[PDB]
Amino acid sequence: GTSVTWSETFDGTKTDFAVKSAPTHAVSMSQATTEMMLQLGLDDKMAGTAFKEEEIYPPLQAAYDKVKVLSDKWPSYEVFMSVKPDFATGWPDSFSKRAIPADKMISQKVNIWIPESMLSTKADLETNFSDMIKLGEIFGVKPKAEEWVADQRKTLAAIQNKLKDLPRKRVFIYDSEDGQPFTAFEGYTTNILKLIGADNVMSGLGVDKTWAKGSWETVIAQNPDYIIIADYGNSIRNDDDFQQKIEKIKANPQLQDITAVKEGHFIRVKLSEITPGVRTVDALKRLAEEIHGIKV
Ligand code: NA
Ligand code: NA
Repeated sequence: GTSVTWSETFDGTKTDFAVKSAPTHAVSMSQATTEMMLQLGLDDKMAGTAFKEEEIYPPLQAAYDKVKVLSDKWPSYEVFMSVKPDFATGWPDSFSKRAIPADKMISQKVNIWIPESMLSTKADLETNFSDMIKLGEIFGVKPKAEEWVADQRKTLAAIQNKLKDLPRKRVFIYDSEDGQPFTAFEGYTTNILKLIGADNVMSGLGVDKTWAKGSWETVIAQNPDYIIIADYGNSIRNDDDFQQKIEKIKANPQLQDITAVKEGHFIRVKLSEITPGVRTVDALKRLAEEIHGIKV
């Protein structure tokens, strides 16, 4: 009988939103929110998706195939409006002037919701769980979301039980480089890796950002045990991007005495696995096995 309510702020303008029934023409502007919605079984309520970045999480591919793709990137306002949307979600940039400004959508009575896990450097795995619950509440499927969170917690506990009394490891996340490495500092990626005893060496350095350029000097000083490398390839059956980045690191004389480099501790991830979405605990299972040598 009560409304599900929330607020968002765009360009200093705060808007209050409410729904009393599930949206029926929802548009997802980002792959991460697309996966969140598909995980909750919401394809029938979806009028469109946008900006696919990598292969859809395989359990969700068949549901993904049921939803109209509006654009390979972000759709124009006209294409967006053409599906009569009533709800939109995505990363914050989806609602900026680089895409479709939120105020234009709000003019047309579209409700906009953004996962809290995507809003600040405070975000952690619990924030992602809460976001899934909230998304569930908005769409009248709270029990489905609670069932998913419950399963994630059970699996996470199984991983952590295997890790009890194993030494923690220091890690460096290598997204890419352009002279300097681009890496993760604070927020979601750092916080979820801490759950499996993997401590981001770029965290705790006073840089309040999710991602930014770092200095190799800093990485060398921190001497990580493992280097986790984001693979930006098309197929999971192809780790060419991963291997090229390994070779780029190996070929850099400045990095040759870093522990991870000497020991060949290179670990492959997709960005979708270490940023908010539905893949986190599944990815943490694999990473825990690779970093700590356990089987869970
Ligand atoms: Na509110
Ligand atoms: Na990023």
